[PDB]
Formats: sequence, C-alpha cells, structure tokens
Amino acid sequence: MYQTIEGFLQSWTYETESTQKMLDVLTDESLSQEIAPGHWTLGRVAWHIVTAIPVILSGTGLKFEGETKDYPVPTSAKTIADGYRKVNTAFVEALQSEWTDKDLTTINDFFGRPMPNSIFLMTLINHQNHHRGQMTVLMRQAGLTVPGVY
Ligand code: NI
Repeated sequence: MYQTIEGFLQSWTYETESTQKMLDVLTDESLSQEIAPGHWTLGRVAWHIVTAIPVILSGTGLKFEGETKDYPVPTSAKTIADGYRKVNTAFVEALQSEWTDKDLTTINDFFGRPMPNSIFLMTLINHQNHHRGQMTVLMRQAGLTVPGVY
C-alpha cells in the first residue's frame, strides 16, 4: 500500500528522474539495439515504458493525455524522451488535482481483478523498474554510458 499521495510522489519522483535521465542519453542509432535476433529493440522497450503510464492507470479512472499504443515505435529518441516527460507531467498533475489520500483505497478494476488504487500505483513503479533494468543492458550494448540507479 501507500498511505499518502505525497508518500507516493517521493517514491515516484526518484523513479521518474532516474528513468528520464536514461531516456535522455539514448540516440537514434541505439534504438535499433536488440535483445536478440527476433526480439524487441531498445526503442521498443523505451516506448513501452512511456505508453505504460496511461495503460496501467486507465482502470483507476484518473484521466490524462498520453499515447497508449506501443506500436509503431518512434524513430527519434527525442520523441521518446520528450513523450515520457510530457505524459509523466500530465499524470502527476492529474493525481495532484483529483486525488487525496483516501482515493488510494478506492477499489478499481485492473484488467479483470479488483484492487485498490495504491496497487495500481505499486504496479506502475514495479513494471517501469523491470523494463528500465532491461534498458540498462541494451544501452551498455549500444555503447552508451548508463547513469546509475539504486
Ligand atoms: Ni511490460
């Protein structure tokens, strides 16, 4: 759980700052970097993170602007990094406008299962962190300098 909105934003601020720093280092060339033959590229991993914000939060009913389709993938790393900045801002703006601490207990539907809003939010962070973990290997393999996390 998360008892409070500000408590979540202290966690969320570290996560977003860290993710944005990595996105900011990506080059257009690096986006083609692959996990393996026949597998996802770095560009797709990165756009999946961006699009995951509105997708994971959709069932909470908290409404804000943001692309939700992770295909096709942008070809410019500036679109991806800026996309993340944009949608994070719209998200955090909507949370601060519409929710107070009690809203974290409201039960909503997460793709079929009912869960409190706080679990949506826990899920957002965990998902993003898994995929950022992936990005770090691929960034290294693309010859980029990875800023640290944890
Ligand atoms: Ni995923």
